[PDB]
Amino acid sequence: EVLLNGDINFKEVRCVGDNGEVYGIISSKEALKIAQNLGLDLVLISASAKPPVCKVMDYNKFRYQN
Repeated sequence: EVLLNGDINFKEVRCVGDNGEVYGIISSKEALKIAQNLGLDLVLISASAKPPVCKVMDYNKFRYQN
């Protein structure tokens, strides 16, 4: 239901961490590189938002929040 990791393809995303960390507006490729280097997932929160909002977080935690 939720797009993750390599399935998130946008030229620009607003990338936020799980405790208020600001990464700014970066490519989905850059956001994925940050998530991978931090041992985390990239989770698409909103594609409707412009630019789309992604979080760098543990997907297992996202899944259980919902």
